[PDB]
Amino acid sequence: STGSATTTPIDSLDDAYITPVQIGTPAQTLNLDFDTGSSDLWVFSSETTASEVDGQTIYTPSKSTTAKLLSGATWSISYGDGSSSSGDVYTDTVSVGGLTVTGQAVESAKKVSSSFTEDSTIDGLLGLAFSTLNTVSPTQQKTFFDNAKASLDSPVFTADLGYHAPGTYNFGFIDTTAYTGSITYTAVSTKQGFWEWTSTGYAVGSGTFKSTSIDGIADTGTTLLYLPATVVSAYWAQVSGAKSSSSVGGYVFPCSATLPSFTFGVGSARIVIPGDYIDFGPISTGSSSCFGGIQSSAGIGINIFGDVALKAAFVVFNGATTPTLGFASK
Ligand SMILES: O=C(CCC1CCCC1)N1CCNCC1
Ligand SMILES: O=C(CCC1CCCC1)N1CCNCC1
Repeated sequence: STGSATTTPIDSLDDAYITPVQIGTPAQTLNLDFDTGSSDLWVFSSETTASEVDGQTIYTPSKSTTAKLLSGATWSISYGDGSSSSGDVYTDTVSVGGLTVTGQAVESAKKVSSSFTEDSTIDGLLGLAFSTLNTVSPTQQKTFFDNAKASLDSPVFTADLGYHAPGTYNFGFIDTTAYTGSITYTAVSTKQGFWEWTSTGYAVGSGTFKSTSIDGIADTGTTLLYLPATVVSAYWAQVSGAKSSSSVGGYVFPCSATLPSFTFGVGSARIVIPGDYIDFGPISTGSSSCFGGIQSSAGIGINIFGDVALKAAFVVFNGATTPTLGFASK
């Protein structure tokens, strides 16, 4: 089997992307944030505290003839931006882009933190990291990809995110028309539960490539690119007036600037992030100070190849017995 679904940015600056997911019988379609950096499929629901729902579409398990309460199971997840969500668990039929999994754990939120209530366009998350990170207790549950894997034509999914435009998540096949050149594959460590890999270095604009190992995660659920402070300083030094602001929590730059590109290495291959992908717009409405898309990871503990980086590539998440990642230009 295979599946293919379009993923759409929530706003004009790609602050997050959403993909329609069918849950239950008859289907209830929710728009979920596909997150290769976590491993829970959780949704706003009829069980979510009413004051914490503000425009999201909810899953109502009582209206699904295939829903079954997973007795005694609870979940709780805290994310690195200070947000959180928790609740109970159903199993139900879940389909993405024509690919169907029966008995998928659907984690129904009883509580969500403000950043989730405030994101009216995101009805939940669909985790695509390794199932060892799934938070369901006392019986850990498998991700949608883990459940689908054996049925897929090939045990892979691909992320093809667009810059200020829709893109595609495919399951079970590699669309050879969706990229240019060749896909370069690189080793993955699953030891921390992530699609963790080591970039071979970077370049700023037309500058020379610096060969240096940068360990980080491929995280569709992260919007920006988080790299070591040395690398980030070298990038922003090429933008007149750019500075790290203590009030903003990171690098800002004059909105009048033209940003240089940023290149990262995948083995001997190179992925070029155009400068415009690094512009996240005014810090507040009407400001001439703009949010940078490359930020320091120093306070995170790991580097994060988020959407800023991934949207410059066609990315293969190869879930074979020994997982690997593939990157191609497009
Ligand atoms: O990219 C982030 C926060 C990333 C943080 C960096 C380190 C910890 C997490 N998003 C996506 C958009 N919704 C809010 C959360
Ligand atoms: O903060 C995290 C980790 C989430 C934890 C790991 C699994 C359980 C919770 N991020 C940033 C946002 N994208 C996903 C990765």
